Amino acid sequence: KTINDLPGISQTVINKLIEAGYSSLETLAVASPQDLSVAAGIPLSTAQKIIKEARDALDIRFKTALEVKKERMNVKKISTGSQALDGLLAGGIETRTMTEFFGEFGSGKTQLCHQLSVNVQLPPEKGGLSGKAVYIDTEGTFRWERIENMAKALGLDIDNVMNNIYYIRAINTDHQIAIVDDLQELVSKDPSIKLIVVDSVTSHFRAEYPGRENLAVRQQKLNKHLHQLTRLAEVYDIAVIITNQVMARPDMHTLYHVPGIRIQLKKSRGNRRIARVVDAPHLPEGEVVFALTEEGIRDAE
Amino acid sequence: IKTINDLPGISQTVINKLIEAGYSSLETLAVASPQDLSVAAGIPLSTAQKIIKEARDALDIRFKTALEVKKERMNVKKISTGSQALDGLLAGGIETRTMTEFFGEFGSGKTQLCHQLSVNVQLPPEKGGLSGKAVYIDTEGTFRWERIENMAKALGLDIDNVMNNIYYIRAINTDHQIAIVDDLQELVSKDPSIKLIVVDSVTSHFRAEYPGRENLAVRQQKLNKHLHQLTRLAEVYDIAVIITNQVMHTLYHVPGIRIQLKKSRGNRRIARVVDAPHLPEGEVVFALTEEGIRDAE
Repeated sequence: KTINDLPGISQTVINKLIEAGYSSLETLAVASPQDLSVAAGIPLSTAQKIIKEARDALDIRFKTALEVKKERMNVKKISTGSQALDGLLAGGIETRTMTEFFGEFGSGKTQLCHQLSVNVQLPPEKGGLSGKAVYIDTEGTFRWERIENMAKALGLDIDNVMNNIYYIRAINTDHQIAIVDDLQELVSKDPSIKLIVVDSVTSHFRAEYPGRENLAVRQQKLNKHLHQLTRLAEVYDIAVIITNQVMARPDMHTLYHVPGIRIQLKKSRGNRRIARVVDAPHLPEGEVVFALTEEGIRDAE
Repeated sequence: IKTINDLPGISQTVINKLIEAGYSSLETLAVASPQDLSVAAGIPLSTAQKIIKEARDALDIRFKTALEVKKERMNVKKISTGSQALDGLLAGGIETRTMTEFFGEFGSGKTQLCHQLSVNVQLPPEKGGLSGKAVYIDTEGTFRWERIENMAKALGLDIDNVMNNIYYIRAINTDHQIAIVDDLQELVSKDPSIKLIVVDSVTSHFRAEYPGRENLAVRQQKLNKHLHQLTRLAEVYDIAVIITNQVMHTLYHVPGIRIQLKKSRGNRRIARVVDAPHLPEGEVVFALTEEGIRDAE
């Protein structure tokens, strides 16, 4: 994974490679040595080396049909709505794990949450888990209308869909924490819930513990909260999603992160959005494209 | 030659009067009565008898001996589609050493075809196969292990054996698709049993990552490079390569054979030869049953 982990590679060129738009290995693997040597200012011989080393690094494993079928019955995921995105996520949002989508405002984190709170209700055959979703609204982002249109586009009972989503406003950090604490009860008292969504987790934490003077305690507290969510997910076999708003994490000191899977979302040509894996145990790196339509999260074009 | 536009000594004004009359295909004109064509299209009777002679020759009807054909059948092995009709259109079935494309609207039956072929390949020459394995590169998550199963049962095969004879892989985008094909050479070498490679929805990612007419150029350049790659493997390791595309003074096409698929009344589907060296123009009809690809009736 990652370019930083390439064998026999100086740490000076690794910069001239990210400073040239080559962030992922798949990008290097299929790139031309001649074109990489110019766009990055690297010795032609060094180019054919970084690409030879990048080409091996690719985890191309051809699994049998049979084996993959065993893997499908051994796991169940909630489909995002965009075939592209689903593939990046090896199938969809997995239960038992916490998934984070972080990105600038309008990168599509909010759309995605609503989309998942509905798709989750669909039967396995149609991409869901015939389950309920709990939507913890941190900064008043829930839109009953988005739920509606997404609902229609699937020809579902608007009213039924909405009734399958538990809603709650967490006004502050303490409340957020206590709400997720109470989450255990509700999930025990109603085993149908299979998706918890916490939109803008970090938010109150950033407001109640601002700046670099608190960062220590903020994360100390933030992380504790997320450990919590994780455990819940793992223990009651339910999918947990968190969205975190940022403005640009170095790309276009190594910090610590709790979240199992971490996908970054970027804005593109108006209607389009790019999704890229940044942290994930079994997911392979590489970004893909999708879009925001009225039907909800779909693939582009 | 295919398409009416390729007819020799034919004006371009009538070519419109013919298509405006309903004569779009050549076999339809070949079997047409010059009198009725003359009226239906408002074309000189002399000119009607001419276009139908041209069209009927365009068909390329060769009468080989029974002996000569038998020789030609041992000189080549093909994977059968399941539908006698289609096989017939394909001169016997899917040929190795060649890339075949099936394109058409969604549900036109390109997906079912790919699954059908990934199973028929494992069959022994006597039963239509080549006793080989298949590699299914899934572009948009279309693989259904369920379809492979029923297709499997209907043949009285070992579901779990068949499935174990199909390598699967998910190509989440262009770069991955490309890379997966680059490594394809190793795998075929590493395992000479593999005789079928199927790439469902090739064009797909390319149309996503390089959208519109603004990229078309780079799309085809990359697309052709990709495909030039697939061909070589087919040719070099003596194996069939199938690709499906989803559609609804240059134009740069690589694919050897290009069969178009169309949706008909419910269960029925039509397949028409669009591009092909040795294959004769003409469409045929088949059907998507639960057993898999079969003939309609």
